[PDB]
Amino acid sequence: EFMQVSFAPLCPENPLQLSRAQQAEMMSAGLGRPQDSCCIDLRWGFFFDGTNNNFHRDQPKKAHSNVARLYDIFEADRRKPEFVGRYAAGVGTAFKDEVGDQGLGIQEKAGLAAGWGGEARICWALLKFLDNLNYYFERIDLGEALGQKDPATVRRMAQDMTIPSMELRKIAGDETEMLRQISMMASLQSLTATALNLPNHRGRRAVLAERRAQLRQRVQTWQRAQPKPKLRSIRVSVFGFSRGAAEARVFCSWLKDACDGGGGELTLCGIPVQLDLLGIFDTVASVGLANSSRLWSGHGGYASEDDLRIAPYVRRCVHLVAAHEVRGSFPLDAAAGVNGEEVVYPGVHSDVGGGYEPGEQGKAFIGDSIDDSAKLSQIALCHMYREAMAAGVPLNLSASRLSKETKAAFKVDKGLIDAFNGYVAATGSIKASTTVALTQAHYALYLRWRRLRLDDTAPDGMAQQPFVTRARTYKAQDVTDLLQTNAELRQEWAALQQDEKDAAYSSEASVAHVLRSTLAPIAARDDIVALVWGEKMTQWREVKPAWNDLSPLDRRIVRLHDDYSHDSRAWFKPFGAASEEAWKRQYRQRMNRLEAQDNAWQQWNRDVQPVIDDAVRKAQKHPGSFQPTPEVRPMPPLVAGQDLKDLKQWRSNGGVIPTEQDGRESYGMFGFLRWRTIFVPEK
Repeated sequence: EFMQVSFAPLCPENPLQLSRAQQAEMMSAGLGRPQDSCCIDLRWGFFFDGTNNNFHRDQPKKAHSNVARLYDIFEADRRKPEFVGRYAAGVGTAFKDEVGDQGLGIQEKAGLAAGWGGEARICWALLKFLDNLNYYFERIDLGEALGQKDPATVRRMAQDMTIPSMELRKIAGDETEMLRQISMMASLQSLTATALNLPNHRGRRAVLAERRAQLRQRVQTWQRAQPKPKLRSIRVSVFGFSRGAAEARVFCSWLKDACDGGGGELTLCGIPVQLDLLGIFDTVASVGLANSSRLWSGHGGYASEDDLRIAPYVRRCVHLVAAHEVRGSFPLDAAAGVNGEEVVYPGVHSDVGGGYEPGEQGKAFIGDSIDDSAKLSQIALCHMYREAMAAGVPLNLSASRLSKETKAAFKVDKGLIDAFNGYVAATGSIKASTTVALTQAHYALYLRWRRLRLDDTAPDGMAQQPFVTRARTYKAQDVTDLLQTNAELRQEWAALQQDEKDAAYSSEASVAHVLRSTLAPIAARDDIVALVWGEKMTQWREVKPAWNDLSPLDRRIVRLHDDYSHDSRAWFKPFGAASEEAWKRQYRQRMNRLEAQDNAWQQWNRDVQPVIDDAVRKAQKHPGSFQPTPEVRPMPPLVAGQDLKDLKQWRSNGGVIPTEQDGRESYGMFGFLRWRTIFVPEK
């Protein structure tokens, strides 16, 4: 039983069409068998969205993820209560009636920065697991039938919902986030005192055991009253993206807590439970601040190494991973130990899990029109759809309840199919056998694309390409992201070419200056700067051969990166404003303040000017008075420096808000000239 590694297969001409083998698998899964016989199989899907992915918030802009899209088409038919799908919002977004996560304020920042709220979402889905069986019998969830609101129940189950707001403030702070990145990058134990905030394992099990006892009495009552049809089995499938894939894995490990009292094969109220498919997109944990180990590795809180291991009763795991994701905040957690496939896909994190809005960064165009069907992540979506159908998951694209918009989310433009398959064909000779080697080989080709597009005065520069022209028509901030990030890559390379001349660390190294300038908590700790510097130079030497490879790149590879894949380092601004809307709000607030401060000074000037003129005319009339100057009211503070320049421009141009120019991960520590960090399971 093992995870076979490969690159993405060619996308079929109809990506929703099952292969002959997959159509056989679907039939043997039981989907389609009848209730005419004595028995029934319940089929339950659990869908955990990724960081800052929220289905109802993001579907209107067609930016809902591949997890949300598959959930949307899971059967929700009042005539089929045996099929139940449940959706957990991504961390950093609202999940309020479910767990009490408001998705604003410090709760939002802690969820985005550190995965806070993931434990609570797993606990909620474990309650839903019990609710699903009550719903079969009674058409109402069990907590609702008991008058028990889910947030209060989850708070008895989940440590993260008890963390005090002042502690959440610490977890989310800017400087704390710099320290987490340094700890991740340099394998450094925390320099500051931190809290572990481990899961409330005992409370979670205790709550599930009492909830399960309430469930068992009802199930036994209804089975006695009406034993037909017999409940033959419960078939579970679990899907996740990003931190939702870390949650999905830990949910599979903790599913034992919701099933009948331990001892052999999983059952619920005597009914066999089987886990037919774990379908996960690019697993990223990066949770918490520390754990009980020497190396935190992003494996804090619920996301321990032990529980991230694919649970042994997972019958099939399909893990689609992003070949070209390289952000330091998004290390990959590889999956092994069960039957299935780990398949490397082109693009960055949300080119595989979904979630870009069509048109962002000038991608997902058909001619000059924005079109969701041309989004790269549509290919991986259909791959997971075919695997879910083959595993017996009751996704129903034909259901009459479905919206036009819901069904259009599974459309795939033939131009994207051709560009995707051209990429696969151009790289078919690579043939690496592990996920680390396969991703590094495809990232090496990406680096050669970046070098091709590096000189933004030249015809082959990124700035001169059609996708940047399209980005300009879509959103000014996207162009700034793209081109500022290319400028930062020129700086990254120049700093490394300078610093590689001397293998020994110096305080005057270029990269050292970058680190001190961008990482305030360690700017006075030259020894820590030296440690980060040493790892950065090691990473450069790893990728230098690819970056320096000036052999022509296959045209098919260039086209995919120009027109389909996104640049996730470019837009990700953990040290900028919380969002573009927040950036704009803060600029308007700053200008409003500067206007008030200037209107206060100008009004002082007009009150004082007559007094100063009057003292002049008098000294002219009596040049001998020692006319000492008159005292006036205290002068309000002067708008000066950059503040005055911005205010002047703001008045002149009528209120144009400049785009946000920086805020990305430091290129002195992460940047493009590195390999993505990938944790490969213990064996």
